[PDB]
Parts: sequence; structure tokens; C-alpha cells
Amino acid sequence: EAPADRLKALVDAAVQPVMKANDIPGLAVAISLKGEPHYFSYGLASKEDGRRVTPETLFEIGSVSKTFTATLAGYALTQDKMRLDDRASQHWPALQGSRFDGISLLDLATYTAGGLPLQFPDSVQKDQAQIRDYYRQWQPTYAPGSQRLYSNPSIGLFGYLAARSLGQPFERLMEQQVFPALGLEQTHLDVPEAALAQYAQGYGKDDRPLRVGPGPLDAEGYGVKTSAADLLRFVDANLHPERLDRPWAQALDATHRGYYKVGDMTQGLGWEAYDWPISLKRLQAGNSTPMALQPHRIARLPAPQALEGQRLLNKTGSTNGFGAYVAFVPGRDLGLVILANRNYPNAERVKIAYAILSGLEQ
Ligand SMILES: *C(=O)[C@@H]1[C@H](NS(=O)(=O)O)CCN1C(=O)N[C@H]1CCCNCC1
Ligand SMILES: [Cl-]
Repeated sequence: EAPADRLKALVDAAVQPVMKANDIPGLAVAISLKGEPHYFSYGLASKEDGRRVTPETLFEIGSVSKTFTATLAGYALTQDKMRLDDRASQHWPALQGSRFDGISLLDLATYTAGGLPLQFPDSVQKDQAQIRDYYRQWQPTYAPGSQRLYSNPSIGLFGYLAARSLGQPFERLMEQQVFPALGLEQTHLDVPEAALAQYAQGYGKDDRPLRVGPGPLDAEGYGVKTSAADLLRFVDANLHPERLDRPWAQALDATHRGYYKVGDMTQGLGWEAYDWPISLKRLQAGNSTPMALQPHRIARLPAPQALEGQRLLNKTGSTNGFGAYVAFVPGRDLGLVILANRNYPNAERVKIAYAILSGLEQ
């Protein structure tokens, strides 16, 4: 019983102090190790009705959704419906004559379009015309392809245009094609009524209840609600794309290609990669507020780099009431998911993950 005992002891030791310190009501861990899933569930999905977290509890994953968006784009790309060097306006006539004539799909996907902001301004509602108008009027702060500024409207437009290239709405493609191709039956953009009992409550300041509301390009940027078990299934698809039908294998591979570096981080479609091993402090810095909020000059690669082998691929994501983190090591067939119903600092999420990964190495 030693191995099961040791894994429980390790995950408990990593998770419990961080949950206490960040007053996290409920937290789900899922780990893929040596080809088997392992689940560890903590606390409450809802403090008020006493629903406990399980591996089936649905959490908002926020920007981790971008890795799903990237997978749909990978499908469009490897199906020859778009190319990364296409100008954005090729895929939406509304953008012809705008600055998007001079901005590539790759620029949008990797946040280098020239200063698209972190979020849509509050003045832009979930409305196709308002979104249209927003992009039509937007002007770059600096040359496209030169600086990374992490941005929902940037990758949101990338996903929206990938959907246009496939001739169907983004949301429909996700529900009808992407999630089924990945074997995901507990993963939603719009949680069905019959599944609402599984949907955790989110918690903010003074423990106010917070579930995510509608916003422009929400599906593309931050729309996914999923369970720890389903998100680990997605990690396993990423660890083994060859286990999927060829078109989807290629779609996943397209999210494992790096285009430039900023500091220790290599930017793919959705996924962000680090050499492994690397220090906890460096991994935290790559997932820090200044990394997200400030423009960084890029070091472009001479050719796309395979994000595999001795690397850690990760993504953080948050909503007002939730905080998610996913990390995997391709060359070790190892992955983990940490989902919580409080938006707690990225550094703390990474701290839990690092403690688990370090302990599995020891
Ligand atoms: C993604 O989660 C982005 C950003 N990602 S990061 O943690 O990698 O920097 C953190 C917040 N964020 C959002 O998408 N925020 C949305 C949260 C939903 C409520 N308003 C829309 C903004
Ligand atoms: Cl936004």
C-alpha cells in the first residue's frame, strides 16, 4: 500500500497548506502518472449547500480555455482552411481595410498583434456588431510581431477567425466536434441544466458567490467549465496525440510548436513552455502578474520548435470566482490539473504543482 499511501501523502502535503493559506473552499487535483489517472478531492464545491468536490465537479477554468481554442485552430490549420501567415482580414470581410490587413493569425494567437489589451474594454458588450466595430477601429501601439502583450481580444479573434475558416460558429464547433473528438462528456461552454448540480460555486471577496457571466468572445478566451477528470483526459490527449484519429492528432500537435521566447518561456498556440527542470521561482516568474500585464520584446525563433521532451507545458486561467492551472511534461508522460473555486494567486498554484512534480521525482 506504500505507493498509494505515498502519493496521497505527497498531494495532501502540497495542497492542504495552500488551500488553508488562500482560504480555498474546494479544490480538485488530477494526476496522470505511468499511464493511470489519480484523483484527489478537497473541501466544498458549495459552502452553502455542502456539496463536496469530486473528480466530476465542474469548475470554471478561465484562460485554460485557450488551449481548447488552440486545438480548434490546429484543426483548421492542418485541414488547410487557414494558415498561420494569413492576414486576419482574409477571414472576416468586416476587417478588410482595417489594421488587420497587416496582422497575421500567428500574431493574434501569440499576443503579438501590437498591443491588443488584456481584456475587451468594459464598453464592448457580447454583441457581434460591437466586436466588429472594436476591431475595425483598433490601432497597434507598436509593430505587429515585435512585442508580446497577453490578451483575450487577441487570441479570442484568432479562435473566432478559425471558426469562420471552418464555416461554423465557434461554440457549435466546440460542442459538436472538438469535445466529442477528445472524448470529453463533462466539458461545456454552456453547462446543461441537467448538469448544474455538478457546477461548483465560485467565491470572491467576503465570499460573495461568483460564476462567470457573458462577455465578448468569452467562449474563445475563457468559456470552458470542466471537471478535473475531463481536464486530465485532455492532458492525456496532449501527452499522446497519436491515440486519437489522425486529423485530431495533428490538431493537438499544432499546439506543441513554439514560435518565440520571452525570458524562460517559449510561446505555443495556447500552451506556454519551459525547460525542465527549472527552479520554482523561474516558473512562478513566467506565470506572474508583470509577465501577463506588461509588453515584452520577443526573441523570434528561426523555425517553429517542437514543444516536447524535457519541457514543462502549462497554462493558468482565472475567472472572478475560480483559479485553474494545468501542467504536463511530454517526455515523462506526466500531467496534472489543479482546479479551485477561488481566484488565488498564480504563484500559489504553481507552488502546489511544483511540490507534486518534485515529490514524484524524489
Ligand atoms: C484568463 O484566465 C485571463 C487571464 N489569464 S492568466 O491568468 O493566464 O493571466 C486571467 C484573467 N483572464 C480572463 O480571461 N479574465 C476574464 C474572467 C471572466 C470575467 N471577466 C472577463 C475576464
Ligand atoms: Cl475579455
